[PDB]
Amino acid sequence: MRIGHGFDVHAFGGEGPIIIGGVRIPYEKGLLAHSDGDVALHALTDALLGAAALGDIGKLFPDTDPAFKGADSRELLREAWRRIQAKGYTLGNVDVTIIAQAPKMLPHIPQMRVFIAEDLGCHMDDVNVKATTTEKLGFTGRGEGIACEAVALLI
Amino acid sequence: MRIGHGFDVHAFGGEGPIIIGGVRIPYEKGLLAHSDGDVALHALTDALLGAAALGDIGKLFPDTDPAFKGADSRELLREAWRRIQAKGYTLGNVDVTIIAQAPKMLPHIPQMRVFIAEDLGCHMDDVNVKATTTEKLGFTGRGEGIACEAVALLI
Amino acid sequence: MRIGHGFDVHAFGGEGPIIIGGVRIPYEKGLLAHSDGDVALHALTDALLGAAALGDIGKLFPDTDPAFKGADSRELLREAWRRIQAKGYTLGNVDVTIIAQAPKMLPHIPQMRVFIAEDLGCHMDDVNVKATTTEKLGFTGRGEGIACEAVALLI
Ligand SMILES: [Zn+2]
Ligand SMILES: [Zn+2]
Ligand SMILES: [Zn+2]
Repeated sequence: MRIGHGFDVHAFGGEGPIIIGGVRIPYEKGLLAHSDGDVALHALTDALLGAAALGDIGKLFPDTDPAFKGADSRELLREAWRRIQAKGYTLGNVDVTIIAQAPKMLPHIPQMRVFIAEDLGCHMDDVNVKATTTEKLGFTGRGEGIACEAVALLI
Repeated sequence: MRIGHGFDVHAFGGEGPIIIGGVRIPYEKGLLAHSDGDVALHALTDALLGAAALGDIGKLFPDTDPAFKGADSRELLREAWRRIQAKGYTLGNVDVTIIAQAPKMLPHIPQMRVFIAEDLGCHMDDVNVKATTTEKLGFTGRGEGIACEAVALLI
Repeated sequence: MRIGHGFDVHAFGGEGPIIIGGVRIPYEKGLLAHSDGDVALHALTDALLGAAALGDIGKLFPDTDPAFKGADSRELLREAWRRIQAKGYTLGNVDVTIIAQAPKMLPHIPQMRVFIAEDLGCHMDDVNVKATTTEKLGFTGRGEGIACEAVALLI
């Protein structure tokens, strides 16, 4: 069994909605990024790559490479997962923590769990996503961006 | 074995002391929250709920529900744990990281470990709590609030 | 199997280079600290101590103790590891996440993995280090300091 950890942040910018955990969540502003800026999945991705000792998403899919511009993060999640399984690993379970003052993630978590579980080909019970606020404190507290953390256990 | 991760932040406000890890720590200002605002235990709670795939504390005990106003977080910790065990899980071990510029957590960690170990009905050796500063950097660095992180492994 | 988590931050100050993961990385400014201020290794250290239920680096090697002034963090990593093994633990694997806007950590990760793997006496495949930016957001985003997170699994 191997443990992995990921972390990611993206600044707000442009018009909404945002894409978090694969779900299109309506919001005033959107998120600035080379890909779709899905903070939730980038963190999950790194956590998986991390546990598999495959590095990180920024080594696998560079900002530099314009092929990744506008990239659907689920697409990136599946590839990393493809490569992870190839190295011989299987999913133990994953946990994700979105840190944002707004929008409300809560109602969207189930659909997120559906997308992720599909993408990893695991049962939803092996996928958990949760959310928290920094109580107005911080760049997140000030609504300047959204951060996310994730842990994974591969077998 | 399942892995979980939690994270929480609370802003300073009012008069002290604060309650971190169940311990009443003397401080100038206190912590703003719907419950007792015990950052340490909320993070631990989510980490456990997370590993058990039971969501998060904000789904289990809403800000909205006035029954939780002033709630003793150990009380919330025990319930989540009750439900977690009901799902068939047992404690592997937990690790908590308090991130605060002040007050000094260090002297209080043992008592915190005593409360948590009791609450989870595990041996203290399965419970670890530590502390760190952001070296004046950040909302925590500026003494605007206290954040905490936690990881848990259920069996 | 036990899980551990660590976290650390250090402010920029003085002239560079910085020392992250044991590697001397060239940078304009350096990092302020009592030891060499190697954020990466302090976080890794706490993660290991954490999983072993041995507390944290600030309890083991105090700021107060002037013997630790200028301390090479690898030296601290090895001791904590010494004590950790003495308690009967062996390395499962570790994952580290450096959070910095600059300098570029990426090219240095391999050497970091070499130092850490040596220090823990494990194969490099059991050691993973990755890096991320807060996209200009935060004290890290503003280039005020560098933070790092880490998870470890002991057996
Ligand atoms: Zn990202
Ligand atoms: Zn809280
Ligand atoms: Zn440090």
